[PDB]
Amino acid sequence: RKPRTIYSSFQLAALQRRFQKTQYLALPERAELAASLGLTQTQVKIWFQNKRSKIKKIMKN
DNA sequence: CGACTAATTAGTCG
DNA sequence: CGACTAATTAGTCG
Repeated sequence: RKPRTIYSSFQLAALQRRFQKTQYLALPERAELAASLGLTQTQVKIWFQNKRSKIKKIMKN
């Protein structure tokens, strides 16, 4: 397996700020966001999956 | 095709 | 240890 990414406080703040406004990203958005943070689109896509899952599990807790 | 999901697996750190 | 969460799996979706 791929080693676990360690997000810097800057990348996490940015992802969290974006998620407040955009829960699902369009492809061009995902590309722009990932490039802005020095990440791959896969790392961004997986962060959004996991963040959506965090919210859903709270909803069903 | 490649988005999504729930479930799972496994690393981080208070 | 345990909440958290990054990465993987095995499906669905029109």
